[PDB]
Amino acid sequence: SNIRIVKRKAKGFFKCEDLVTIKDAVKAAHRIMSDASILVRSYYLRWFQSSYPLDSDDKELELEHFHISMACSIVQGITRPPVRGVGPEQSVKIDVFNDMLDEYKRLYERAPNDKENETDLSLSHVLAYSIDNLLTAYKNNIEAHFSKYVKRFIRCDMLAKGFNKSEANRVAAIYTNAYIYSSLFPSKINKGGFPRVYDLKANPWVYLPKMVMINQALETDFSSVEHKERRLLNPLPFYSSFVPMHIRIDTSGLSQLLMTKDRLDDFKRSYLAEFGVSLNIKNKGDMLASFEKIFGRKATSNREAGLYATEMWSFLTNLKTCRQWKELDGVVRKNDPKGTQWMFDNAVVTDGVSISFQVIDNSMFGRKAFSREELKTSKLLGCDPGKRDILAITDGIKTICYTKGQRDMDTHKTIRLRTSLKRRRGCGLEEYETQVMNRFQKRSCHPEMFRRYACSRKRMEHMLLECYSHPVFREFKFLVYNKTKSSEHRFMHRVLETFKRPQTNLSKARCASGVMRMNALKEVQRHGDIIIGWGNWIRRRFESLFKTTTVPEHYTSQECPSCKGRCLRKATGNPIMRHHLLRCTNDSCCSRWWNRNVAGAFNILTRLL
DNA sequence: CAAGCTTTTTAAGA
DNA sequence: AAGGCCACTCTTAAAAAGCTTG
RNA sequence: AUCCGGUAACGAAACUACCGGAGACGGGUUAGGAGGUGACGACCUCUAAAACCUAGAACUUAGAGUGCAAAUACGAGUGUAAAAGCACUCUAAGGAGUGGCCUU
Ligand SMILES: [Zn+2]
Repeated sequence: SNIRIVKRKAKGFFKCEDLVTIKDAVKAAHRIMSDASILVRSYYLRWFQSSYPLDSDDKELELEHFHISMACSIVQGITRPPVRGVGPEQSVKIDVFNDMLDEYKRLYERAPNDKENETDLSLSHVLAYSIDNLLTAYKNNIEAHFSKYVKRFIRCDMLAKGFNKSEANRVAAIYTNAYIYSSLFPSKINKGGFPRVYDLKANPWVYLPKMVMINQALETDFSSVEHKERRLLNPLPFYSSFVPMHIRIDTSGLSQLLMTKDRLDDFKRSYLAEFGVSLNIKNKGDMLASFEKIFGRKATSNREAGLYATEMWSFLTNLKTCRQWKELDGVVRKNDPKGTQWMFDNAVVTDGVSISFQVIDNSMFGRKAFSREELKTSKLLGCDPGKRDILAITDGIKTICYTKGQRDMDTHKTIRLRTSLKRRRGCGLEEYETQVMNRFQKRSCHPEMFRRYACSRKRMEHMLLECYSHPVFREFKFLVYNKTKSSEHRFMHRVLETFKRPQTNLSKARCASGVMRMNALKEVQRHGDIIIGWGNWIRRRFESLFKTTTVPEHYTSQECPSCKGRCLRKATGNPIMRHHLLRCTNDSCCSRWWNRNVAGAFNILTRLL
């Protein structure tokens, strides 16, 4: 793709006349999608328990756009089947709507009322992306995580039968690879004979019921197995968060959310005065007609049509008058090899606090359509990634680590947890959220169990949504974006300064080799003149300043800097098994004590040299 | 009771 | 609660329900 | 209550201790720096900040500039006369997010 974003704050971009609508739209969109996703998930379970396994001439259920859209209509209180016209295929849609509506009645333990969920926002286009994004989540989850279900039912079966844990993984690993070329898998789909991996991409819906079946077995069938080995997966994703999610607003979405006939006529009057061309727009329905109908003639180029959207954005928003216009007015960054010129793409993603402007190359702007020797001179460093010590970088004589605690302090994790708990406690949800919803597992695939979670939440949905609608939760989301870059960038500057100057001490370290000693003395004045040797495994934001290379990680944690043999082992003989403390097993060592980061980082640098 | 107009929302579109 | 991966980045003609006029 | 660095123990660890700095999301209010006599301290004034309250702004990394806050000695013994930190501009280096899932 050729799309980039400029994430900033939403203040001032939307006029005060429409700021209330945008924030309310975000709340409404989250409520509709969050409830609709649960209804869709429950509806799928209804089908699974009522029609799985299928008959010889029955089709495996495939979710589409209209399934989720109907769920949104049901959540909004719509009882009339939202189907256009009468026909064979349209008849199927009407029947599907009735099935979902009946399930909605069963899901909640009281009679639905129409005038308890009514809304006055035209979120039809805004909700479309959440429908597509949710639908894509189902496909992504099936394709990228189905193998995990395969490697878990077999593992649980082996454990349930008393076999050793080590052998269970052996059987599961071999079985999964073999099936790439026993009832957990569907019949081979591709008639061309390609491996099963191609079939998974060809049709994800066929494999979706298989995951649901596996989850049911984990909850009840494998009772004897320890719970730690039966962590439930989520075959059917749904929006479980209560903090409002970011909505996507396009030219069509913005056009119908913040316009009326009185305002629409103003746009025509303003457009006529500035451009002198009358627009063939009669009402809010014909507003989004094609360029040919609006002007009566085809645009000279796609750019001309795109510019029409930009002008409409200007009338509805402060795109050309707000602070953020500095970064959107054809800004060309200094060091782009191609000299790309970036301009607003007529698309914005926002949640009422943070705003994400879409910016694309000027050449491609318009309406869219459906579809080696540097090692000698550079200074070399070794790096060993992790998850507690995120990065451990050493020059062979000294080491610096980017500990997870450093990022937490930079991102103010303790305060964010402190503030979030206080708001939850203040609203009285602490005695309910931690006590009730924690027991009923939301991942449960049993309709009875999942229904209990759904209705239990519904009794406190109003309180829960309002508590998390506070801007503090969304403001923290921007802080982590802001401070996370600061923490990483700040460490990058430290990396240069530490190794920028020749080492002033060369005696305290003993085991350093001659080649490594020479490297440490090099003087470097630029970020790009330092090469860091990374492992096979944050690096994306390090390559912008520091050149990088890959070093094998084979036995890096066992080999000793002092010896060709792996004489290192975890510390022993002390009251507590200290986490990363390492000690040699023999006296033939220039150094006895070692740390995992120092020892691991040293080996990576040594292999590079 | 008849007709015009507006506005959500559908639905195809590779 | 936090780090990694995968997918996506949507435009337009119209059906039908609701409202106004006498 | 957390991060970095150093001291010892033949490159040292969230129960080994000691030594020196950092910092506390955005807004209301506390205690600390600075000034009538660039004396002390009594009061007054600029600044600023956590306990508590709160629907709430902000792309990031190093530096360089500008601009701060105002009212002891004579005489024919005795009177009286720049710091913490805040904001703006630069150079040069970066500069795509949303949603779901997995894992701990
Ligand atoms: Zn050794």
